[PDB]
Amino acid sequence: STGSATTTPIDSLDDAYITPVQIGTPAQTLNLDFDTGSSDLWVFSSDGQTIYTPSKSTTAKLLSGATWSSGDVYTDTVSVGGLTVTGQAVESAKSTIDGLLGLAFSTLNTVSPTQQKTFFDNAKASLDSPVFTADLGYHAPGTYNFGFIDTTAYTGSITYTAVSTKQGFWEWTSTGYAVGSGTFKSTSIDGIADTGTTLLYLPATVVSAYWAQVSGAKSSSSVGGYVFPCSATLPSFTFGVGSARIVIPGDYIDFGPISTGSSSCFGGIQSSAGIGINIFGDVALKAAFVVFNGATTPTLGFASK
Ligand SMILES: O=C(Cc1cccc2ccccc12)O[C@H]1CNC[C@@H]1OC(=O)Cc1cccc2ccccc12
Repeated sequence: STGSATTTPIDSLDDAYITPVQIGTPAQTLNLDFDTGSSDLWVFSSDGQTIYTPSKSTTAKLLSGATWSSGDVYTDTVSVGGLTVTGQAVESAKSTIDGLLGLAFSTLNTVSPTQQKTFFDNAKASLDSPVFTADLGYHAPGTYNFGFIDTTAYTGSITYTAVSTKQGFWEWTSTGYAVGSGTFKSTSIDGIADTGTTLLYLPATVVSAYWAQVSGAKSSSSVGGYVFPCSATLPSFTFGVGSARIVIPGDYIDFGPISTGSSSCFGGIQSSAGIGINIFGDVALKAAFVVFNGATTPTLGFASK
């Protein structure tokens, strides 16, 4: 089996992406934020959000005694882009985002006392190939595919790189970076591929080197990160995947005025200092076609597009 679903930015800044997901029988369609940095499928259930009502689903069953963290848990039939999983744990929680669909490793799932599997892990027992791909758009819709690689969706070849599952994330090591037309610096940067995080969070050294190339940019403790004059044209940012390179255009790094009408704009590359981990969020991922390979030895692939 395979599935293919369109994912759409929730706003003009690409602050997050929502993907329609069918839950229950008859189907209830909820717009979920696909999050490769967490491992729970949770939904608002029975300020604008569409809710899941398990009492209206003939296939819903309470997963008795199970809670997540806190709310209850049901199992039900869940379909994404034509791909159906029966007995999926759907976690019930109390305005464009109707819930989350976690796609990190199931070891991060929060259900107690019986930990539950992600939609991807459950689907693996049917997929043509144990993979899913993220093809996020810049200020435009994109695609999540399950079970196949669309060879028309990228240019050149896919460079695969090793993944550590020790922390439950799609954790990998970038081989370096460049700012604009500058020289590429070969240096190992460990981080996670996280579709549920908006921005690119990298070590302070790297981030300072980037913003130093933008006249008037500075880190503002008041605002909570790097800001830059809205009048600026931003340089691109390149990250390494093995010997390959992914180029993030400067425009992808512009997150607009810090407050309505302000001439100070918020940067899309920020320091990870304090987070405890580097995060290749949407700003980075949307510059690439990204393969989440869930084979026995998981890996991550990146192609230009
Ligand atoms: O776990 C959740 C689920 C979740 C809960 C509540 C609201 C949410 C809203 C949107 C999406 C997911 C949500 O989201 C995490 C994983 N990916 C999105 C987000 O990470 C970052 O914020 C970033 C972040 C910061 C600090 C520490 C981190 C440690 C590991 C990984 C990410 C970290």
